[PDB]
Amino acid sequence: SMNPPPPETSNPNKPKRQTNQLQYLLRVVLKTLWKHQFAWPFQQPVDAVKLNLPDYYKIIKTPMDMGTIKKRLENNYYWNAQECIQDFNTMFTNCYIYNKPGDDIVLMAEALEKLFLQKINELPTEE
Ligand SMILES: CCN1C(=O)c2cccc3c(S(=O)(=O)N4CCC[C@H](N)C4)ccc1c23
Repeated sequence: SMNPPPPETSNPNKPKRQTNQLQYLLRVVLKTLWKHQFAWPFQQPVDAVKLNLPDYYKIIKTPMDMGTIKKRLENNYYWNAQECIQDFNTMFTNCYIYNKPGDDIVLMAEALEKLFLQKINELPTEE
């Protein structure tokens, strides 16, 4: 078995911006979700070897996780909040693709995604 390289968290040639909305996504949205009792499976890339999910990266070709998102935010990786929101949506969608309704992991994602949508319903003003 073999895990792939994890998603990049630094890229000097990518254009970057420190937006009020991006700061909010790190200080409030990510840090709040991070402390949820159901966040731990999402705090790092899937270790398919450890978890004995040898088919995970046969199915999931755009992996994402909150640890990667947290690093990108702290390293000022994004140009705008929509880029970061899209990473969150990739993380949730990957879980719904690989797993099935009713699985414990899907219940955890469903709960986190509802909280996620509550927190981003209102972002601070692009002053
Ligand atoms: C979110 C990424 N991701 C998956 O797609 C996925 C599929 C099956 C298990 C599993 C685990 S686990 O084995 O540690 N465990 C966590 C909580 C209780 C669940 N029954 C499974 C951690 C993170 C995972 C998975």
